[PDB]
Amino acid sequence: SPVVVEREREEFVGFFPQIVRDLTEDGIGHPEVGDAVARLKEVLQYNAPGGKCNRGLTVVAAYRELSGPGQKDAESLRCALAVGWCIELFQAASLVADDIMDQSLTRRGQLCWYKKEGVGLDAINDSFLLESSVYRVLKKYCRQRPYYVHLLELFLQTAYQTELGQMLDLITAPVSKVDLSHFSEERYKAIVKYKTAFYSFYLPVAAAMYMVGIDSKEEHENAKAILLEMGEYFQIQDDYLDCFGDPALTGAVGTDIQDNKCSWLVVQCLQRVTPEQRQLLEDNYGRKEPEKVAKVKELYEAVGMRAAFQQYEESSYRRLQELIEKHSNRLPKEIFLGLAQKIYKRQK
Amino acid sequence: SPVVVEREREEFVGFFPQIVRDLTEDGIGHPEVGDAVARLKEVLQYNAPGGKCNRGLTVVAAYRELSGPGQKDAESLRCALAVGWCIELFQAASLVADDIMDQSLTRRGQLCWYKKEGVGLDAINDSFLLESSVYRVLKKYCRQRPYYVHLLELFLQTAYQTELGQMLDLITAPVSKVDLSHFSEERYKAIVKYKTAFYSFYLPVAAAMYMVGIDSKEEHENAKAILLEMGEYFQIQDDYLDCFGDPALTGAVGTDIQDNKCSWLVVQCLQRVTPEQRQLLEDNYGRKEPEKVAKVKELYEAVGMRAAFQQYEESSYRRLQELIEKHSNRLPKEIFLGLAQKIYKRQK
Ligand SMILES: CC(C)=CCC/C(C)=C/COP(=O)(O)OP(=O)(O)O
Ligand SMILES: CC(C)=CCC/C(C)=C/COP(=O)(O)OP(=O)(O)O
Ligand SMILES: [Mg+2]
Ligand SMILES: [Mg+2]
Ligand SMILES: [Mg+2]
Ligand SMILES: [Mg+2]
Repeated sequence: SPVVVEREREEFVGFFPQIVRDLTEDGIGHPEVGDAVARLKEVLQYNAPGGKCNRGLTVVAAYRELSGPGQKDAESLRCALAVGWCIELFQAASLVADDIMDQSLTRRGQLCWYKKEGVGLDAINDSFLLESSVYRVLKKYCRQRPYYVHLLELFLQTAYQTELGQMLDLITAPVSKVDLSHFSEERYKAIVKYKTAFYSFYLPVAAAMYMVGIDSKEEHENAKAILLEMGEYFQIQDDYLDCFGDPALTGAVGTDIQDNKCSWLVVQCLQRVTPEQRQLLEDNYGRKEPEKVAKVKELYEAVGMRAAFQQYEESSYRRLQELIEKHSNRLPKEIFLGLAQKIYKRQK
Repeated sequence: SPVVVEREREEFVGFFPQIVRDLTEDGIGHPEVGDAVARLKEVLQYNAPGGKCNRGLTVVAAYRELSGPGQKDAESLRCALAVGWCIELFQAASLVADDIMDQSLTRRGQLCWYKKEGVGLDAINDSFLLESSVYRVLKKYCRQRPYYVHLLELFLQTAYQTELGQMLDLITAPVSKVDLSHFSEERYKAIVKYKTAFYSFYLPVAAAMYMVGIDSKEEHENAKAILLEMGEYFQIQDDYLDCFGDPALTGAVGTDIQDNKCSWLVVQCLQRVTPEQRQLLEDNYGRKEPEKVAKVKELYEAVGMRAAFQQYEESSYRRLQELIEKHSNRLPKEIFLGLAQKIYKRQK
């Protein structure tokens, strides 16, 4: 509803300072590290606040839909909110770093933290501290809950899987080296599973699972199986929207075809090309020179990407309903649809 | 003894592959991430093995001296060994990164991992994975031990304190900017407490404490109080040995006075200088030009550093025996001396 979700929404954002407080209030005056804590306060302020905030809100939704009435107390609520910002902090730590390893300039419409003059390679240690902050907030609000160790293990494992996923990206598409050989479907796919799927979709539901007491390996697997599907599709959509989309598109209607980027668009292009294009492409992708980019898009209309999308997005939604059956046995399908309803959207 | 310690010693090093195995054996062939795991294997191999290995061996000693005969089983032993390499992995993650943020070239006589051609800023994500590896090995050998959550919390907290400590360094002495203002005793001191003291001294004993069952906040504080003393002194010694030491000195008898470095030597120099030197210094430190460095050392003989050391090292040892009393109430002073015996050494 255009009422609850935003209500859910304003509560979350209304929580941020509190978290900031948790993190630096005592540190700030500490005669020894006080200088370190202050800076964290700024590190925190610049980078954390800033997305649409979905991933975090997803904990809060699920929890609000999984818990029984015993569990809807306020503290229980606050914890949901806190574990949410925990995912938001984790992601920030990552983004901070993708940017340095990508020599990027802009993020979430502000100049990258590393580029702020005086920062530099030091953002390496600020990302760590951001990463530290997540387990600091967990100790803070859940250290005495039966699910504490599961949560710790869950944040930590997913960190490892996204990194692996980052590795694959790193090794596959260097941003100072074109090479289209490895831009392969399998690769692309495994890149997405690892680098964003787990942290963006599974992690938030899994956390509300452990919070309500569902700690069965086969149920995490049932959830895992369907959220990963979602998350794959989602990244694809994001990929389809960076080129072929525009009308009221999520703020910045920019691009990175220019950036030798492993995108679903490219990958589909590859497999569906004549050595003529396979070279026409092979040469102009990574190209920050307008003529080039423009050409790149031509090739795609030339090959008719957008329709293949519409056949994809379509296959996708079908396959979701199915796995909502085979796998939403003990859990509330209402969880997967509400999240699904805010996902498959499309633009032609 | 020149028998046990090395026996303790060869067991530890003999363990490394095993750990490597734990880390990559299944990952290596994984059809999805196999490429990511392999590289980790190399990341691991290049950076982990390489110091004298003290910090890790310290767990093993303490444990071997804290446990009762019930606990000397092999698995219990192996765990000690595993939590040891866990500290060694943690440190590697750090070193990997100090180097990038320091634009260094050499480490432990091998060229820095970041400088290996093809690596680059990507070592940012390899340090993360190294950092991930620590909690992976903990899950592996201790997930079902009553001390599991304490250990997790202990590794994680100390990570946060060393980072803070790194922050203070970062902000204090930039390696492309001299400024001697903040090279202050308090600062220097707080830098050391945080960036190396906890991880190098407290962490290893504390871990064998939690392993034997000593989880009292006041005993961790009793240990903490005396190990920090040690660790401060130790860093100082390291600092005294980079200039004024040589005879059979720990391999590389190099230097970094040349690197605008917050060292105890400099700090003592500051406080004990006439604006003449306070400028003679103010100008040639950070200097990679031989005449300069040489001058820098002059100034120190000029002010007579080495003796102030000998008065320091001396104050230090006294104050240790004392805190071994006030604070080694319930614990075995034998722990603190054997570690102490391998610490205060000196060279004039
Ligand atoms: C362990 C680490 C750092 C993981 C980073 C994960 C992540 C979300 C990468 C996305 O960035 P990207 O390379 O696709 O670029 P982007 O949105 O900036 O275009
Ligand atoms: C969170 C992080 C990265 C912490 C790093 C901690 C650490 C041991 C720094 C020492 O390096 P140094 O700056 O004194 O240089 P060195 O031995 O290389 O001379
Ligand atoms: Mg990027
Ligand atoms: Mg990237
Ligand atoms: Mg350094
Ligand atoms: Mg440094």
